[PDB]
Amino acid sequence: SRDRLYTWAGLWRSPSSSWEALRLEDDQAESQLRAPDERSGLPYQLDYRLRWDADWHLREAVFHVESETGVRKLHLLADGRGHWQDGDGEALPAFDGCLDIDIWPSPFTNTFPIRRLGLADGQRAEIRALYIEAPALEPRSMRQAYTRLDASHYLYENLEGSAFKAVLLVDEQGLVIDYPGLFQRL
Amino acid sequence: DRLYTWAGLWRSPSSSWEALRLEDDQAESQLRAPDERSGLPYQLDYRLRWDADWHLREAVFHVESETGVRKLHLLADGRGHWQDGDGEALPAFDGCLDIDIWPSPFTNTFPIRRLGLADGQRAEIRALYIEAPALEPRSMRQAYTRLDASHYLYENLEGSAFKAVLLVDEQGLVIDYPGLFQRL
Repeated sequence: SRDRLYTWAGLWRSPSSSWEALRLEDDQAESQLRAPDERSGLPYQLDYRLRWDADWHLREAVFHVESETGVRKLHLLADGRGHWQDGDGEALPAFDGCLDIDIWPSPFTNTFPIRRLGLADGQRAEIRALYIEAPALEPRSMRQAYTRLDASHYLYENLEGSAFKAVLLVDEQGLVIDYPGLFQRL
Repeated sequence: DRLYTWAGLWRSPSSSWEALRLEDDQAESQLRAPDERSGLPYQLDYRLRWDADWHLREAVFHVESETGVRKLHLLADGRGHWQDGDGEALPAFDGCLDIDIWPSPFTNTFPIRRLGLADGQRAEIRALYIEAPALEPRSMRQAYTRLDASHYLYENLEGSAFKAVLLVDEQGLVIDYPGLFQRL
């Protein structure tokens, strides 16, 4: 009654991408990510917080996305041993075996397998990642591989059929500097 | 606590999304859009307040982008005399009665509601044009023509010759800005 909402979408288009600002503590991160919906062409903002254990196993994830379609939330709990549940404590068996989350579009999440696995040069690991693509935030299990090439370079590969592969340049804490052609640290 | 910022290198076509809350004498809006040079997103929050004649009296802007936070606070007397939030006079904007914000069709409402044009009637205005994300205002010559109650011809008078026909609702709020904005 006090006010009335009016919403406008632009019809003009310009090329655009993501911008993410993250704050990192020892056992948790909080981030604000802004990016275009790649189907609709309209912007969204994703706010999220991740919390992990001493061994860099994910224990909690909270997401809040705002877009033209409305506000969507997601709350996930993980036991650090591959068992997931929602914020209501309902088990999510479809994610069994996932130890790490991978959020698109964010190169933050590549840090988890790096820090968790502690790979040596030349060592390869195949993982089951819980892949969550903004803005829809509908998680699904995804097979991935990481190979340590040297201290600052990791070979990332999709294992589900795309054959996508990339070499990540990371810093001494395992944070991505360059995700070549996809993300740059500012 | 360590701060980390990443820019995307991938590109996808994008545009503005604006959600505005309107009251009798003021509006507060949240506008998200891409920077048209950098490819990176920004968010503009703004609030406008006007008198009963639809003359702008105050405007406050807050933009967040990869370049940082930028703020702008304008005061107008409704008679074409402007000041910043600290009271310092802004002679460069002398004679402006209306603000025009890009990218927003909201601000087309001001001349429509203020001018009281008859059907077929054209008026030139001096608009204070404020383009996000930089928010560096400048006076600009524009013209409005009432075609009928629900259609106004907009003209840029600075030399582009850009013209548009705006479809508006019963309160002068833009429904269609053809090829630029659509009401959802």
